[PDB]
Amino acid sequence: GLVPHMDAATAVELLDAQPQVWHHFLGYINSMTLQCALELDIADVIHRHGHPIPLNQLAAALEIPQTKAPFLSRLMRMLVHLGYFTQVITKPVLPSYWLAPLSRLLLKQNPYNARSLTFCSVHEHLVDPWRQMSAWLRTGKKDTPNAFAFAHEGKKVYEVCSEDANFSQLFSEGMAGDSWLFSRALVSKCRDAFEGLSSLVDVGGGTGNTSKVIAETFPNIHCTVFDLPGPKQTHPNLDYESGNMFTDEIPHADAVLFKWVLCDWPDEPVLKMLKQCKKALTKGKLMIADHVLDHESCNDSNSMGTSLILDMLFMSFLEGSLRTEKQWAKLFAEAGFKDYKITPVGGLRVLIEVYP
Amino acid sequence: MDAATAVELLDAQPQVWHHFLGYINSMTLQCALELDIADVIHRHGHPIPLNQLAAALEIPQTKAPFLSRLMRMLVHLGYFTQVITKPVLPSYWLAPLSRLLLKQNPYNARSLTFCSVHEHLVDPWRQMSAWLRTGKEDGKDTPNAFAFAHEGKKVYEVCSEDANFSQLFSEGMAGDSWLFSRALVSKCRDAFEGLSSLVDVGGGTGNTSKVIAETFPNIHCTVFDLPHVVSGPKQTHPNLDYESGNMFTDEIPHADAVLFKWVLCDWPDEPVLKMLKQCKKALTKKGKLMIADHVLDHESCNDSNSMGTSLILDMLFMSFLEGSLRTEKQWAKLFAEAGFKDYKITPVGGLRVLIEVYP
Ligand SMILES: COc1cc(/C=C/CO)ccc1O
Ligand SMILES: COc1cc(/C=C/CO)ccc1O
Repeated sequence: GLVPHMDAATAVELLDAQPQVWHHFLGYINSMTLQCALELDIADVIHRHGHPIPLNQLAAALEIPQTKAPFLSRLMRMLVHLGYFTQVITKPVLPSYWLAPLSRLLLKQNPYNARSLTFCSVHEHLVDPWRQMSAWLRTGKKDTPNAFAFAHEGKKVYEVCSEDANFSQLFSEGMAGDSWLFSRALVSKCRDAFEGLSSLVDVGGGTGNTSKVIAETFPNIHCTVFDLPGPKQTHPNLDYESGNMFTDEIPHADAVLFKWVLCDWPDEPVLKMLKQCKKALTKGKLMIADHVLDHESCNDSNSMGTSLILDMLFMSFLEGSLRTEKQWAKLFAEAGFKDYKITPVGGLRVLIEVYP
Repeated sequence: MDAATAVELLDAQPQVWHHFLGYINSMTLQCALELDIADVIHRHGHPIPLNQLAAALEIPQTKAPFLSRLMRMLVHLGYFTQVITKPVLPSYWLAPLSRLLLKQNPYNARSLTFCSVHEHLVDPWRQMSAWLRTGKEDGKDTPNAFAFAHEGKKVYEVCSEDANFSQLFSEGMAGDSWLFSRALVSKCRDAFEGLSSLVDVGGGTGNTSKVIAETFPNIHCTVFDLPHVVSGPKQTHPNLDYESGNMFTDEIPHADAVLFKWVLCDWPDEPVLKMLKQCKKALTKKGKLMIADHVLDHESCNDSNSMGTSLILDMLFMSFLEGSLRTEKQWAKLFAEAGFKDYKITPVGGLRVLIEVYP
């Protein structure tokens, strides 16, 4: 507890390095300010106004008392920096706010909005286990598959979802929203990968957002969503079968699609399932719509940072990871597949076609 | 919606993901500190293989693959490096940023990190929207979300109840002052010319005043802070001493210069103005006011990265303190209302500047 040389140049360098560290450890402030913006329906209230909205009118619409309007102003300034909104001053300080392009992803009226995924991701269920991550890392085989289970009395995310209907709904809605956008990019960027197919099984396809878009875009593909037992998407060439992809036989088709599924699981069950696909597809192909971590299409620093953040998220609450091409290729080889082709799609993700 | 628009939106989505997953940065860095990774690697003295690192951290070899993934994250963040040994089994070393993580360095950021990610500071954010919607007519309002989420208790009261949390905060401030003061006396040497005395209001355990006193032998430095803050180990020097009191309600010691380093940002305009008026009167009984703090819109912190961090601090302070990061306009207004006649801003670093304010 008692009190403990450096030249000025070094002191200044280190002083100027500190804010990078502050920015990292205060990262949760981004999470929480964005959540507030969603709780308050800020984007929707601004959109509804129809043109830039003055701070006082924004506060009134948000049921924020005028005494607290200066705090709202500061929250808005944060959200403007993050890229969601713009601000201007038309009175010679009352700003007026409008929408920036990134706010398209916040608007309730857009079926691709990220609201539910945001609420899910910042939920106590997903944040809290991180305070036991170090203890979990230090636990030998009191062990659990991940930090999430470690902090939930041994319960994996599937079990917690069955107990927490709200949390479960958020997760489901978040996946559906992503599928809305991803599928549309997929059928455009990878049109060639669907040519010549007459059937496809969408493993883990849920309410059918991915298959709906595939069926609409390629009218000769009979799509079957295969998943564990709201209303599901309707289309004449879209149907549904129930089953466990690990223990039940996957429906036969010209292509087996895994969209954001294999990343949830470790090598041993994935390999076992891939081998079963190998036996079944012999002759069709595997279609994996997921992350290839080191791929050229997502190798910029910002993209890599977000990929690694996802790898950490997945490490904490799922049983998988974001695999590199080398890791994928090793799984394909051991599963008996002979060839593969990667086509970039977007959103940190690609299509891998795998041939048996 | 056409394909081009769908792809554009798909490629924009990870920006939002990165925002809402910001707490992952907070928690992975906290893990690195809990596990003492920087010091373990430093003690090893050369790059350390993954298996040896797991052993050194008391992580079972069975969980080494998870450690590898945590390290990959931390390497991206810039704390560590992976030293390539072959054209698998990664070896890890230290990056320059890790200097701020090492326990042996008096300027390390460990305590501030632990303080900042603590439940006390994170949890009130889950009530921020409710607090923003609370009016002053139900008896439920509080000065900030922190108090709203702590049964009305401000951070000062929670610190008085939570000795560990309090110690983290104080150590955090001291570490920053160690660096900031050394930058201050170099980049703003002329600001100290001609002074015979200085009072460091909120100067804590004396890291700022110690450096001033050593660098400028004519300046008698007095740290003025709360009794409990100045009753323990602190910097000592023959021209440095400590006086105790409350800056809001007790008379601030007389000096040629009154210094506020990262203090006025904690408080709103009404008490700050009152205090500045008291200083104006004292400094013309001419002395000067010295404010070492953020000027939000200063050129030295205008880059996107710096502004992002400044706004994050502005949010942090909104949640648990009663202040903000002021713009030049806001500062200038305070100085005018307090009766000062001139000012000069000189950049120091760490998002902050020195404002000299003259009566
Ligand atoms: C629950 O939060 C998230 C989950 C995923 C999961 C993708 C595939 O299982 C991706 C991003 C998130 O923010
Ligand atoms: C408790 O966490 C923090 C507090 C401050 C306070 C500075 C002046 O009062 C600055 C940065 C932090 O991370």
